[PDB]
Amino acid sequence: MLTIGVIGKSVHPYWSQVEQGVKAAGKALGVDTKFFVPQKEDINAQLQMLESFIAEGVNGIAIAPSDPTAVIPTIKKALEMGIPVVTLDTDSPDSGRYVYIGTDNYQAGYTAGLIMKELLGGKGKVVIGTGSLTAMNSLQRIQGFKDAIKDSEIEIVDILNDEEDGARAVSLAEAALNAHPDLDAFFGVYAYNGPAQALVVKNAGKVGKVKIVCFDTTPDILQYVKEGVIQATMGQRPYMMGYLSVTVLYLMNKIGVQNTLMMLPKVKVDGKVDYVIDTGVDVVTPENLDEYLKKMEELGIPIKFGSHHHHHH
Ligand SMILES: OC[C@H]1O[C@@H](O)[C@H](O)[C@@H](O)[C@@H]1O
Repeated sequence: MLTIGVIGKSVHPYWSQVEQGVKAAGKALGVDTKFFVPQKEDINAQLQMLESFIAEGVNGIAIAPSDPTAVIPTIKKALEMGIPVVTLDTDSPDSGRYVYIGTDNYQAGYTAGLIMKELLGGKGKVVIGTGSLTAMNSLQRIQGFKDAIKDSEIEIVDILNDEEDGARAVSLAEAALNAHPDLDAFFGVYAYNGPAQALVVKNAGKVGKVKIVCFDTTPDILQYVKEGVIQATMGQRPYMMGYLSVTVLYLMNKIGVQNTLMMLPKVKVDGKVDYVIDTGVDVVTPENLDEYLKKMEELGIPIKFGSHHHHHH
């Protein structure tokens, strides 16, 4: 059979959720799969694995580039070798990759900022925590958030980059609350940030006093949402990113690139035709959590939190 390789950005449970989609699609379509993440943000590790996949003669590659520019030459080389390439989770739109499969990161951040604006009444101080200052998804989320709060009196008083290191996400957030005792809110951009901010807020006895709006729906985040430490999180569909990345690359092998692209959503921004699978976003709050868990279970998306139903056939 064919082999399809997938490269993500860090060891976080988020990437395990992606990997479970990769595995599921591998079984469903009968294709071997390979998955790699470095421990934290590490463009050279990604680049090295990319080169390995090409040298192994894989039939397709999906990559979540920590730096959109740095990966362009190696993606070009894969394409020259006849290896189709797609991105997932975060993009490199000038690379030659055929499809981006992931969240509308700009719109998700914009939604987060509208939520923050309402939560704070259009006023107060926010600290941002993120794990990249180069990955487009982070840049887009932060820009969306800023654009959405622009008209209000809200001020961003720090943007802190942990480079996808959870210990560092914790220490930076802790330092921020100590530096800013009048902090009104944290915004968490990557999966590490919400729960790190939640831990710090809870440790400081500021639950509900310092609001948290964040990203993702890993079990640690969901538990803080349940407890009311996190008021809202922008849930992605990592399982679907992994699953549909394998599916697209599989099709590009079986029916070809052109035929596959004709099946997908086509977009055209600034006159440039491109192909994008929006895996969607779910705003998750304490008030809609049970409904969220219901939604994911019925969508067939595994969530290792809360109750589960089994139908006996
Ligand atoms: O930090 C863990 C992960 O957080 C997610 O929110 C992002 O989409 C990923 O790009 C990142 O690697």
